[PDB]
Amino acid sequence: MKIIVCITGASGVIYAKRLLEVLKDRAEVNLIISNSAKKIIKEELDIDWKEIKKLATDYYENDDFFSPLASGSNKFDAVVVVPCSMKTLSAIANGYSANLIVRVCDIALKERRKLIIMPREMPFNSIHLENMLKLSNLGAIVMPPIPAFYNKPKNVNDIINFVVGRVLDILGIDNSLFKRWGT
Amino acid sequence: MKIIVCITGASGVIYAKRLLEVLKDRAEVNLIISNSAKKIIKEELDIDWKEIKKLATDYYENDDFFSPLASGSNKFDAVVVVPCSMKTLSAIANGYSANLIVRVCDIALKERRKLIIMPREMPFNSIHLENMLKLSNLGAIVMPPIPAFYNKPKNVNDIINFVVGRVLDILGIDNSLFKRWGT
Amino acid sequence: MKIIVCITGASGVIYAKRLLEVLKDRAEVNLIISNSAKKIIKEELDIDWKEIKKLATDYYENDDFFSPLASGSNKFDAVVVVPCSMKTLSAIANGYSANLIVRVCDIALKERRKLIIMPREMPFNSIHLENMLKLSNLGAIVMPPIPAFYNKPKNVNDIINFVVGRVLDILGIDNSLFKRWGT
Amino acid sequence: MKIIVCITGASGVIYAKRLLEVLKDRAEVNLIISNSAKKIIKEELDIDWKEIKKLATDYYENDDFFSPLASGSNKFDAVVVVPCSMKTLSAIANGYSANLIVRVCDIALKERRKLIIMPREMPFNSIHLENMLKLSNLGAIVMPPIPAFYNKPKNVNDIINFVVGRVLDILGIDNSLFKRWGT
Amino acid sequence: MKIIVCITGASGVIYAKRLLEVLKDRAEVNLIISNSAKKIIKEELDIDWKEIKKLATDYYENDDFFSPLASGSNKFDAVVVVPCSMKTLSAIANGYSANLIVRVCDIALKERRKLIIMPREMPFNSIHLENMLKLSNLGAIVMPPIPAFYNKPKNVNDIINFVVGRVLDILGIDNSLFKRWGT
Amino acid sequence: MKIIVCITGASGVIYAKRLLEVLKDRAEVNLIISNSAKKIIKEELDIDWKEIKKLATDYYENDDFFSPLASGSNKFDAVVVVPCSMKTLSAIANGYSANLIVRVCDIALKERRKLIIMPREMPFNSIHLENMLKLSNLGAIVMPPIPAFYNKPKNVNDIINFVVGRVLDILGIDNSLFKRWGT
Amino acid sequence: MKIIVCITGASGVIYAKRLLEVLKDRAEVNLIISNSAKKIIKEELDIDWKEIKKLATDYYENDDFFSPLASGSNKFDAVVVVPCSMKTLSAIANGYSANLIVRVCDIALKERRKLIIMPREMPFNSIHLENMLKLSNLGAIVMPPIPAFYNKPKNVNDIINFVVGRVLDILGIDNSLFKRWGT
Amino acid sequence: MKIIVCITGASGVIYAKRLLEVLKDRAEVNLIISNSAKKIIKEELDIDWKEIKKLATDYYENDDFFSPLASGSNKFDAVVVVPCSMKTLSAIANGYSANLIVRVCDIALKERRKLIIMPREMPFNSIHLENMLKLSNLGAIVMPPIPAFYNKPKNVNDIINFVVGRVLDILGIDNSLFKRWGT
Amino acid sequence: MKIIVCITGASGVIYAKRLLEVLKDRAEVNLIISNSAKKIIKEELDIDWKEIKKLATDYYENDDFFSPLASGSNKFDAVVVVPCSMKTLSAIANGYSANLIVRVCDIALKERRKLIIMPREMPFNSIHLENMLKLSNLGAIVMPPIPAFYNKPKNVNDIINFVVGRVLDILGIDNSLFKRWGT
Ligand SMILES: Cc1cc2nc3c(=O)[nH]c(=O)nc-3n(C[C@H](O)[C@H](O)[C@H](O)COP(=O)(O)O)c2cc1C
Ligand SMILES: Cc1cc2nc3c(=O)[nH]c(=O)nc-3n(C[C@H](O)[C@H](O)[C@H](O)COP(=O)(O)O)c2cc1C
Ligand SMILES: Cc1cc2nc3c(=O)[nH]c(=O)nc-3n(C[C@H](O)[C@H](O)[C@H](O)COP(=O)(O)O)c2cc1C
Ligand SMILES: Cc1cc2nc3c(=O)[nH]c(=O)nc-3n(C[C@H](O)[C@H](O)[C@H](O)COP(=O)(O)O)c2cc1C
Ligand SMILES: Cc1cc2nc3c(=O)[nH]c(=O)nc-3n(C[C@H](O)[C@H](O)[C@H](O)COP(=O)(O)O)c2cc1C
Ligand SMILES: Cc1cc2nc3c(=O)[nH]c(=O)nc-3n(C[C@H](O)[C@H](O)[C@H](O)COP(=O)(O)O)c2cc1C
Ligand SMILES: Cc1cc2nc3c(=O)[nH]c(=O)nc-3n(C[C@H](O)[C@H](O)[C@H](O)COP(=O)(O)O)c2cc1C
Ligand SMILES: Cc1cc2nc3c(=O)[nH]c(=O)nc-3n(C[C@H](O)[C@H](O)[C@H](O)COP(=O)(O)O)c2cc1C
Ligand SMILES: Cc1cc2nc3c(=O)[nH]c(=O)nc-3n(C[C@H](O)[C@H](O)[C@H](O)COP(=O)(O)O)c2cc1C
Repeated sequence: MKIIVCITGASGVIYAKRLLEVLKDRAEVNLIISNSAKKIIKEELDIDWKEIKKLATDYYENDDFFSPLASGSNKFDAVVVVPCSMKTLSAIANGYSANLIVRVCDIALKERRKLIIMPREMPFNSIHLENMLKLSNLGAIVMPPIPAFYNKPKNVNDIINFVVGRVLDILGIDNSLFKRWGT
Repeated sequence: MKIIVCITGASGVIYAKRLLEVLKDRAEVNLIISNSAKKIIKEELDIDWKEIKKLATDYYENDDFFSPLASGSNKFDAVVVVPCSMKTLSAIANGYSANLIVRVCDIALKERRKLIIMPREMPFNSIHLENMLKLSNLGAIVMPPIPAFYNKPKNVNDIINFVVGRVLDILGIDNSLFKRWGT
Repeated sequence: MKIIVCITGASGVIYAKRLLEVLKDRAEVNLIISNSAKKIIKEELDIDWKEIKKLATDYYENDDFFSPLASGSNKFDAVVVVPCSMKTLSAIANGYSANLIVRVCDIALKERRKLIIMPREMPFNSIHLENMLKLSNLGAIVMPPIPAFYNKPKNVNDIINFVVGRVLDILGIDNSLFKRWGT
Repeated sequence: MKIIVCITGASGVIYAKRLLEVLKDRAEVNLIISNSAKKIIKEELDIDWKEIKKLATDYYENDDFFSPLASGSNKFDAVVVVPCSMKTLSAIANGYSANLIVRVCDIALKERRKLIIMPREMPFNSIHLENMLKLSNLGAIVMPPIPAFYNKPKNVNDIINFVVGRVLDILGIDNSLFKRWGT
Repeated sequence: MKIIVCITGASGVIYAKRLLEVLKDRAEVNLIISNSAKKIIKEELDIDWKEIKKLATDYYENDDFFSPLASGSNKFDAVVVVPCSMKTLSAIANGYSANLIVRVCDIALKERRKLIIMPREMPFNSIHLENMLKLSNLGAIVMPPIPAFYNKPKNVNDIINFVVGRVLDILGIDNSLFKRWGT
Repeated sequence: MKIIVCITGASGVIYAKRLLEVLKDRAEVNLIISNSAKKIIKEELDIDWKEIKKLATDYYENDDFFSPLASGSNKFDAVVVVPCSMKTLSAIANGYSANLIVRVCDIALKERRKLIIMPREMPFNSIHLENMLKLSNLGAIVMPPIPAFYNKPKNVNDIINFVVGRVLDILGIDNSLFKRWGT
Repeated sequence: MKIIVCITGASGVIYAKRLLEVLKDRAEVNLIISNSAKKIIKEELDIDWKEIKKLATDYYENDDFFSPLASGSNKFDAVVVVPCSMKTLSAIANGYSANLIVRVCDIALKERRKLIIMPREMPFNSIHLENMLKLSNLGAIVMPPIPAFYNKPKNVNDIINFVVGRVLDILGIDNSLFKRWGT
Repeated sequence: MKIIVCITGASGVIYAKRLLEVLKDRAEVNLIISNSAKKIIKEELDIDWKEIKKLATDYYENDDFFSPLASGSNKFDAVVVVPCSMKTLSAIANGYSANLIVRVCDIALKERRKLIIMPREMPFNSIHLENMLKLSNLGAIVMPPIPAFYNKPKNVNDIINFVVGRVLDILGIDNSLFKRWGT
Repeated sequence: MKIIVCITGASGVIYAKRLLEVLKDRAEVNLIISNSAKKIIKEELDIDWKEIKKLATDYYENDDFFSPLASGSNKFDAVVVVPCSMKTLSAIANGYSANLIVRVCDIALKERRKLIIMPREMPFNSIHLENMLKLSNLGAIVMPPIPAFYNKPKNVNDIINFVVGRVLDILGIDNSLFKRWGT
């Protein structure tokens, strides 16, 4: 399974870090990190962004349009935008593929490949909601990171693993990352 | 400030508990708890629902339409639906005021009083998103509990206090519940 | 009163200069100037852009996302985009917060803070008009600089002071910058 | 070139006066002045409205439906509504041809003749914007008088000549009324 | 508090009379009465319309566009159209400010001032309902005079005072004009 | 059968004259003639408008809102607007009942009585077509006078009788005014 | 000027006959006649359809897709569908180019050439009106044959010449076929 | 894999010929050729249409509704309409299953089977674009034959093989028909 | 004839090269090449981008907003975006004039000058199709490079000359670049 993981400049890049490590030995992972996300990884995770780069089977710069990912002639199974900034949510919904992340999302939509986006914002305004609705109407899986608590998390890590486990659920990847509802 | 806190049957009732206690001595709080939320409080917080009832200046049953809240002739400043189930999100968006919670939301909209809803679901489908968009277009503040991490939470409690602090921000209530972006 | 003044690359930056000086001692003013507007200030006002920078209580670069303004956790009262380019009008209407100006407009909309935009173009096409209509429908005050003449302006300065006085009117700031209709 | 100039009751009738005199010897000009505009000409230009009447090759009263203009069987090249009141903008957008001005605009639309409207209002509300969008979508040129300043106006007259020069530009009439962008 | 009371030609002008007298010493009231409403006041209240004129701090004729109210440069707090004819409901919804009443409603919408309309008709058709929906979507308070009976009215006067008390409620004016729901 | 015949200022008032005389002894006919139609009757039929007035069982001035027709409490079976000007088509579609004709059309729609309109214009623009579509969607019978020729008309009179016969067909009135398709 | 005249199966083919003869020596006319129109020409004009065929510079069968007209690579100035059946109005509006007539209309729309349609039906339903509105919105000239009477027609021929003269007006062809409004 | 290949009357039937031969020994292919496409195969490929018929595992006439394909009770995996005429694009988008091709497309949509359409036209008008948008919104893969050149085609054959290879890509059929982007 | 040729980063820049050379001595050509297109010219045409620069009467950098083209006060006859990337298609449709190419397209739309766009993508998704539909609805000529084969191309060059000949057709430029349908 070939999964494109796209990190954009919004709070909660810890979700992307955890997803990348639970995917390490279970899927071919291509990684793209926007310039804004590089600064957020540094600020929120107190590690340099290149530390995230090594958890993927391949990495491409967000401005490297000569990447093989930038064409529908090349194939992949799924895209995960985690977290998804409001800027990138807008670009995906309107087709403004000015970087590699939005280009591979636009490719996923035209080639009918699975597209998961995790918009992180609070509150949402009507522009965010309409951009999400449009993409959901086109078959994208709109999945803002909204933890539940029926698994009774004991720490931050339990919350992160719930969100990531649900992402793997949507990807069709079996996991036991969280205590499910039936316990 | 008179605030109506409405707890519906969705995961994350811990947000409602924390909001009620930080509001205890700062606002007149009226509380409504749906039957489904009573079971979720018991399951997720391992306390009986009547323990939540005592944190409010007033309580009304979700089926008590003779409550003073059930009429626009009586006044309040804000409604907070936390967490907001998809069922109640649907009812508010379509005006199906079959219980007291949806009735006071419908009152808030016709009387132009502040309405905050916190829909808790993951992923969202297009029905959820359109119901949220409609309500946001009418002036409701659509605020799913989506924690950020730039405050670097050290525990579950730091995550809950971020979400609740943002709710107080929207209510216009000064608080220091979380480390803000400028630190 | 904390007002964010955003200057974008469209003709009529003299409006922004006049607004900044009548606001100098009456409000806490944060200023953002886009790169395009820096060139227009130089071309139309024959002064370097840093001369405008000093009229504000604070300045932030349009690419400084680490500015405190870039988060809803921090507070302000109003945003004024003067003048508003068609590019920035598009970005605000579609949520493409790729710079600090659009990000604080998007924040204003989600946090329900006052947003004033002054699109400067002639003629308008249907894309401009639909972008303005959408934002007006969301509660933004869409205010292209369209001077009136019932005050009988004697010079360019009287025209600029009419437009700026109307902006202060919308902000709720008492002023006598122009001869009102009742004279 | 036969141009219908329609003056309605909104501020800025000086634009109509200047347009009429630069058109004097370059086009066959038919003029209509609404009753409200007659009062505004008097108040803003301190001249009687009949002084404007003499600058046209023909004049018709706004209630003279027996005018030849009131039928599509008769021909013209363009209509200019300057300035355009919000009332007349509404009437044109909804087809309420209760006077000669709106009737010749409705004729222009059905006969596919050029229609220019210059709505003068500040701010615009959503009703104005939707009425303009509808007309722009039908091929009308929606042109609120929004002066630019890259020509560095030295006086009110330079501002008026910029707006009027742009109107002549849209009409296809060569002019040197303003210093263009390339200088 | 400066309130514009606008009486249009629909049945139920008794509501406007009662509102004007309960507002007499509690707000600065400007009054406009349409020609049709003058005849309805005479027919339904068996008093000459000038008897209503004296209950206001100021009066303006519906055709007096030189009134200070006819410009956004002048300020007011709220407009109440009571009762609102279907003709005037249409004009407000479509922006056809052909008289002073609709002009001050259009001003209220562009200046974001409170607008209350009380359309009186039975039944409503789809044109009425869409005109009301549009205005409600723009933030107007659409308030047809629909008395309730939980206050157990003993006479016509109790019904009129309920409707008027609710109008004062929306205006933010404290009153005891009716027995509220909580009794 | 009580039929309201409304003549508005558009070409083809001969249709209204012929309809009124074929209805003379077969239905109770109430007649309203707009001021514009009075001039068109004079110009196109070379007879004074009062000659048309005598063919009806009752006549009311277009500004006589005290007419019994102006209330839904009074009853009628059908309204025929023949011919229908574009101005009146607009007013009916938008609910702008500023005269008795549009008021009785609006009454017909709310009371669910039969409404026939015969818009006379050529070509139609998109505003006309949308106004007709809206009214047709509400159940009005939109019937521009478009003669057919399968009856092989020998003179103008045969064309007028075809159009009028079709109107009687829609009214449910048996007639032999034209040679039907089956001959 | 190269004009495509398309006759479809609706009443009023006399309009097409008259248009073809007034165009004989003033434009290059290509003619297409549908099978249904061939029967209507015979029934309504009591002449064989081949009599109409000779009035054109070229004729093509409605099923001859190898005609040069059937490609946008070949050029023409205008299409006139007279009369336009409801079936063909539907096909044009929905793009169902199953014959040569609809194909050249679809070509006219993609190549931005003038398209005139004359739908003949009475009354219209909402399907007709929406099909006309869509085409008018795309720039087609929607022109049902609706004669006026201000020219005071003395016979059927005067009515036919009014309609045809208006068609030539829209085509930009000078004519004196009817007494215009200014007489 | 059972694939229905449908050839309609538009230029570029060479794409259908090439697709049929690369599919010969890799899938069960059912073929339908419209009458118009039979003429285009003859004109553009200078071979009789029956030469194309032999490349399929089964053939059915476009009017043979007794074909097993004409019912959803029978199964297939994918439909490819190559090339897709504007007429057939319209019929599919509107559900006008008047032949076997459109019927199996309508079946594919109701049974949720893969539907690929390749509309061939240049330019497109708004009717084409809306018909494509509607079908794309329903899950059809809208794929006009638009060759790329990053594979550096050396001849017409390289262009045809790129388009066909992309079709096989969408079908999930591995192929090396073109030099992919990563070379 | 002044034509703006805009090359954006999509496959098929050979179309732009061929169009520029057939336009060399027949029109005043202004050229803009985006940074992405510069790389694609190098990769697909194996020539440096400056080789394309010399075929135009003028060249401007895509970031040179001080170019005379960047203002509506300066005039041109037509814009051709060939090829049009999905990113630039999005920007034009939404008005995001962040570079000179989109700015001159936005100018073309407001000044009602001819705009031709040639989006190159396969397949299209619903975002592409809606962006094209919107622009086509505004009067842009949406012309993806979709070659036909009725001219029986013998080589790649014949395909390129068909597409370019059709572009000249839309521009109103006589050419014999391809064998037309009538041969
Ligand atoms: C510390 C920080 C946190 C941010 N958090 C968010 C966020 O949570 N949601 C959001 O939409 N934007 C957020 N932003 C702003 C975005 O980073 C900004 O819009 C940026 O342009 C996104 O670009 P990208 O999608 O290419 O990463 C944040 C910015 C900073 C500096
Ligand atoms: C343990 C549990 C957790 C649930 N969590 C959610 C949830 O997170 N979001 C949601 O929409 N519904 C959730 N539901 C289902 C809702 O409770 C259900 O739709 C209910 O009818 C809501 O009614 P109420 O809004 O009146 O409380 C949950 C149900 C259970 C038993
Ligand atoms: C001298 C000059 C004047 C301009 N005037 C306008 C204008 O009046 N309206 C507009 O929409 N764009 C105008 N532009 C183009 C914008 O500056 C351009 O779209 C830019 O990208 C806007 O970016 P910004 O909003 O970040 O400032 C002008 C450009 C120049 C060089
Ligand atoms: C002094 C004065 C200035 C006005 N200015 C405007 C204006 O700038 N914009 C506007 O929409 N209406 C304005 N109005 C109100 C309009 O004149 C009013 O709506 C009138 O009915 C327009 O009618 P008309 O379009 O037939 O001229 C103004 C009125 C007055 C008395
Ligand atoms: C006695 C009487 C009662 C009326 N009642 C109503 C009414 O209740 N609702 C309504 O929409 N129109 C009613 N009308 C008709 C309106 O007065 C008419 O449409 C008028 O043009 C409204 O104009 P205005 O809004 O400027 O007052 C009534 C008319 C009369 C004579
Ligand atoms: C001689 C003459 C003929 C007219 N013919 C038409 C017409 O055929 N269609 C139309 O919409 N307006 C026509 N008009 C204009 C209308 O009369 C005008 O819009 C008027 O305001 C209609 O008002 P009413 O509907 O109250 O009669 C004509 C005007 C004149 C003077
Ligand atoms: C005598 C006769 C008259 C007709 N008149 C009309 C008409 O006036 N309007 C219409 O829409 N259809 C009319 N029809 C039906 C159309 O001819 C029918 O829908 C036909 O399929 C149109 O096909 P065409 O557009 O290819 O000519 C008439 C049919 C007949 C036999
Ligand atoms: C030589 C020729 C080429 C054609 N090319 C096209 C084309 O490229 N696109 C199109 O929409 N129609 C084209 N047509 C017209 C269609 O064949 C026509 O609309 C036909 O009815 C389609 O029917 P079908 O889809 O059942 O094959 C062409 C016609 C001919 C004769
Ligand atoms: C080799 C190559 C080929 C590309 N082909 C296309 C294409 O055919 N269609 C498309 O939409 N984008 C294509 N792209 C991606 C665009 O270049 C990218 O979205 C870019 O940002 C467009 O920017 P521009 O419009 O300013 O040139 C291609 C990229 C590369 C590297």
